[PDB]
Amino acid sequence: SMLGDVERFFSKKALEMRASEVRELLKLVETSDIISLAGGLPNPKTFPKEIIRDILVEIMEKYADKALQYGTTKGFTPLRETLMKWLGKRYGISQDNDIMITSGSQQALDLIGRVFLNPGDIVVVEAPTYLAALQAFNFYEPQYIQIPLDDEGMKVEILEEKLKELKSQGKKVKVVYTVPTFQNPAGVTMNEDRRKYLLELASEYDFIVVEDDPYGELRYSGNPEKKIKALDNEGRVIYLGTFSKILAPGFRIGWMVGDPGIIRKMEIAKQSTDLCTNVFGQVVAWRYVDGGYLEKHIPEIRKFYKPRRDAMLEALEEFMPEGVKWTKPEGGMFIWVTLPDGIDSKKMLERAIKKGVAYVPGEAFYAHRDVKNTMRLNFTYVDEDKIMEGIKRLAETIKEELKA
Amino acid sequence: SMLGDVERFFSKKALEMRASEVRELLKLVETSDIISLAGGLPNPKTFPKEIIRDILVEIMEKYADKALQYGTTKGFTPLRETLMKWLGKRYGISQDNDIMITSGSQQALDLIGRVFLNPGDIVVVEAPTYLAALQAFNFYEPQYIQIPLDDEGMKVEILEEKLKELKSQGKKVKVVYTVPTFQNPAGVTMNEDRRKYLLELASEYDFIVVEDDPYGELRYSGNPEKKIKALDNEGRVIYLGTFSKILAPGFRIGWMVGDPGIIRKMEIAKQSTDLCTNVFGQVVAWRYVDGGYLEKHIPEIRKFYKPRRDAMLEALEEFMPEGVKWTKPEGGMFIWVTLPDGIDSKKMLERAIKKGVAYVPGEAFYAHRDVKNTMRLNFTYVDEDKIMEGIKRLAETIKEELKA
Ligand SMILES: Cc1ncc(COP(=O)(O)O)c(CN)c1O
Ligand SMILES: Cc1ncc(COP(=O)(O)O)c(CN)c1O
Ligand SMILES: Nc1ccccc1C(=O)C[C@H](N)C(=O)O
Ligand SMILES: Nc1ccccc1C(=O)C[C@H](N)C(=O)O
Ligand SMILES: O=C(O)c1cc(O)c2ccccc2n1
Ligand SMILES: O=C(O)c1cc(O)c2ccccc2n1
Repeated sequence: SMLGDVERFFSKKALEMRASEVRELLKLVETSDIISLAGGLPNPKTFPKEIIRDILVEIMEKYADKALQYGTTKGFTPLRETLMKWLGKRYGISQDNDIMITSGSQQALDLIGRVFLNPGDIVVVEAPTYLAALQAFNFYEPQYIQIPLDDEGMKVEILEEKLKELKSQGKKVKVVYTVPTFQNPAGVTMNEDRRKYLLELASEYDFIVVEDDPYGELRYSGNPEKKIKALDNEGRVIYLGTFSKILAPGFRIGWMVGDPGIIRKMEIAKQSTDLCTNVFGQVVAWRYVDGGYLEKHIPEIRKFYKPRRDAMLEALEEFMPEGVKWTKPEGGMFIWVTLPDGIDSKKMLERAIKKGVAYVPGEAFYAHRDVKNTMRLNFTYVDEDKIMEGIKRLAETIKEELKA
Repeated sequence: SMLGDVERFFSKKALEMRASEVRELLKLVETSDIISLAGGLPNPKTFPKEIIRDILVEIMEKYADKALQYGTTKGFTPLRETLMKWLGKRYGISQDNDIMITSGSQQALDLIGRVFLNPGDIVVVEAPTYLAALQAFNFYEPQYIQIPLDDEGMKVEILEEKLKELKSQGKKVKVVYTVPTFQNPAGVTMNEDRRKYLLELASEYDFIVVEDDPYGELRYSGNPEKKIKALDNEGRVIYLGTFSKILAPGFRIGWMVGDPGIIRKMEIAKQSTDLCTNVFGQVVAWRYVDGGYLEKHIPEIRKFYKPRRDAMLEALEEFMPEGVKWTKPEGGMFIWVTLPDGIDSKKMLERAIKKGVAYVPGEAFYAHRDVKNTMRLNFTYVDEDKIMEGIKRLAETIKEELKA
């Protein structure tokens, strides 16, 4: 810096901000010849570019001043209205909720931390959970409680046990943060009984549930789950969705659905961070949904990703040594791998990269960073030939790591 | 709320957030047939729509996957390169700076608070200053020092006095926030001597200067000022600009230019708030600049707003009673009026609205909310006939208020 010790100006929170040896390594990987399974990018082959083009023409013809002018903090009214109808009809979400549009789902998480979290408040997360929710929440200095997943999602029984111990210490949970369908990073889905069980606990222990669902329409097998938000008679769930995986990430449009008193506060919080989410992208999204394009396109997304998931699953089964394990997602973008014999996947990344493959080490997906033998693999955005090849290079990497 | 006392969940900061009685009133006024001079919107007649339409076609033809995919947190590289070349050539801003793209300049204000402000840190603002900068900064609990304006902008001599008193109390300013050209809300511009004086003080007292410049290209008379950032040999100025007034607000693209060490921290801070500013809009803004459209369009903006400023100034001169004073901006969107005889402009708004005109009371533009006889008038966004008739209704309101 040209100010020398520039840190002399930084806030306490800025002084704690660092980022991040592995994320920086993976940036560089993403630009080389290596087969990277490490990214969380949807495949641009799934962007509906013909529909987008017609919508932009329509906007410049009919909606130009609306698309181009400042919008309200709450969002573009027709998008808010069309989303609530879509969510009501498609998922059974109650029309008693209000809705705010956000600058992607990530912004919704920062706003949840601003609006709910005092330093020290306790936040429950899955172990693993979505890394950038931890990063959003960390600015507000929560304490975390981690609840492990299994193949049917959050072990809610362990949450009840941790809630009872917290009670015995005179403490309680403010927010339970869940990514219950095709989790990023785990791929697994919380079963129906556990969603209802979670809501019983939310009532009994008086907490808010944040249900963050980017991946739900990316279903390749099985039957649609019930949104936790659909089961929410008390108004304790805040539902987050986003256009990122179902339209394209580049518009940065998301939504938050929940109790009107919560929504009002969230609106006031957002107002000073950005004025409004980009209205042009909101107009695009409104046409995308209201003109029936969203519904028609989702089947093409699913058709595109399904074989990529299947390819990756098939290569894992054929190439991996005993007893590596992996999840078997019904949808979404990710497969989550556990290594045997206490291998540390973060240290093993060097070896993988030398063999031409990359993945994200799972450690940072844990609030307490205490699990070291996991990896997140992405099947949406590397060439399908390179999925088979990447999995083979990974499998050989693990073989070598396992000997002396 | 469905949760009863929903408050029980809110953070300390969220408990201290409230909607404004005046802003809510003004919203309702905008939807009515009153002549409102209270808004801060640019005129959609100045949005370059035919150019925007050509850019949108070109993006779908050649840049679709870039415009639609997630982008890096720092911003779209070509936009960042083009902006630095533009700011270098046009303003003489040094190429030793870095740049980050933001979701409007408003987001840059929130990021400045996150990155520099601990509770209690001292921020200097002009009196008046831009309301939503106070709102952004307020989440971080600064103490403010207010420095009055005159017709040549911040009275930097009063700043020196206040810096000396602070020093005598063993205290320091961390940030000086300035909107030095065609101020929102005052309309005035800091002269050249004061820009250099401010930088001498920044050096002597070791603070950072935030130079927030949405309005610079909206010049109607006079000669271009020197950017404070263009005089910045020490790397102490963070320069903010935005496409909102020179393209259209709806894309929500802004930029922050300053010392590389500062910009790296800001990038890390931003990452978890929104991932990236919407890339689609960043592609549009890149073509808008790089293809020469910004430069050709700026003269049309000026040509459009100039007569509107002039009509408002003529009407003020003809209709206003003795004792009323107003600024005489060389550019921008706003004229700032001061009432005689201790009239309270917030209590007078009631009477103004009954007479068919609205304005924003100046009180909220003061950190300490301690000046009550001021008003911000906008001339960009209602029509020229309505400016004359609005100023007349305002003048008659002031006359009535002056009795008995
Ligand atoms: C669980 C989770 N939540 C939120 C997000 C943020 O996505 P966006 O901001 O693009 O809506 C992601 C990334 N798609 C995610 O995986
Ligand atoms: C002084 C000032 N700074 C920042 C902004 C926010 O602008 P935007 O977020 O649209 O760049 C405005 C409104 N144009 C303003 O008047
Ligand atoms: N490359 C990305 C781009 C955008 C959003 C996420 C990613 C990811 O890396 C995966 C997961 N979203 C994460 O936090 O790790
Ligand atoms: N946050 C506000 C609330 C009310 C009135 C003004 C403001 C502002 O910050 C000025 C802005 N240019 C406007 O649009 O009025
Ligand atoms: O996105 C990130 O900022 C990121 C991603 C990772 O995979 C990490 C792994 C270990 C430590 C920090 C990490 N940070
Ligand atoms: O004096 C006020 O009550 C006042 C006036 C305003 O213009 C406001 C604008 C935005 C937010 C709060 C506000 N409060």
